[PDB]
Amino acid sequence: LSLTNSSLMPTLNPMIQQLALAIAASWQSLPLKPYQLPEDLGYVEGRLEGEKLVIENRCYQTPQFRKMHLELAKVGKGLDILQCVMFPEPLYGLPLFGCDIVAGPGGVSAAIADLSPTQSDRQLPAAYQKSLAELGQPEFEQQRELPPWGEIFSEYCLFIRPSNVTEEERFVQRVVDFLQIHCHQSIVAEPLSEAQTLEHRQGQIHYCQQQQKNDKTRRVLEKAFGEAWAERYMSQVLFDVI
Ligand SMILES: C=CC1=C(C)/C(=C/c2[nH]c(/C=C3N=C(/C=C4\NC(=O)C(C)=C4C=C)C(C)=C\3CCC(=O)O)c(CCC(=O)O)c2C)NC1=O
Repeated sequence: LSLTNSSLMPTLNPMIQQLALAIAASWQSLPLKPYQLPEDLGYVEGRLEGEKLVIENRCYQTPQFRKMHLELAKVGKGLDILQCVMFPEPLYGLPLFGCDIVAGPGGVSAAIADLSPTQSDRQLPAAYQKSLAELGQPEFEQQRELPPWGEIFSEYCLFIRPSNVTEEERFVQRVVDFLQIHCHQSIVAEPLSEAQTLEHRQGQIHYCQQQQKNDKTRRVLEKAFGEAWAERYMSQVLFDVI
């Protein structure tokens, strides 16, 4: 988690670097243990007929979070990516923290962050609704509309092209705020009933199945590794259906 031994970090877009540091800082004092990905994956690289894709995978778990996954990636010299999902243990009924950042030489093209629901009513728990409302509406100049599979995201989801450094920093601060809320709620959550645990598990499964519809990720993986590898990666490493 120190990221001090990351080979990608020094070379990534500055907003991605700050967000990776913020996520690692939020996690570093939790009761973590490593989470072994399929084939105990860590670093991976591949190329076919075009650019090389390199990915650093870090993955942890705690009693409240089944899987805490931070990926950093680069395609060639032209494209940097940060992905993070905290998959909740359904027993505690927490939402799914996620973010995705994509940047080119011209700057960040896409910045997405959310606390996504797992309840059948598609609502965040009441305490999250209350704390999120208290943050107020952030202003961003270049909003982007989610694709249809993005129905899984909450009404608090951010999806923008940052317009300037002020917006990059506002976005990172909102992600910090989401993580502060989420980590706090993880302390004040208890084991749920078996029926409720089941309901939350179903919400998480749905989230993973919808994330697998994102062809933006799939094409990048396929161009470097091919169709079969990408399908394994997306279904077994990124968005495993529990
Ligand atoms: C190896 C990993 C990985 C790759 C290759 C990847 C690529 C990637 N994700 C993107 C978009 C996106 N990414 C997401 C969201 C997410 N995506 C997620 O993995 C998570 C957890 C969320 C949300 C919490 C959304 C909503 C888009 C826009 C999709 C679209 O425009 O169709 C884009 C398009 C950027 C743009 O339109 O400006 C690329 C190239 N993202 C990655 O994470």
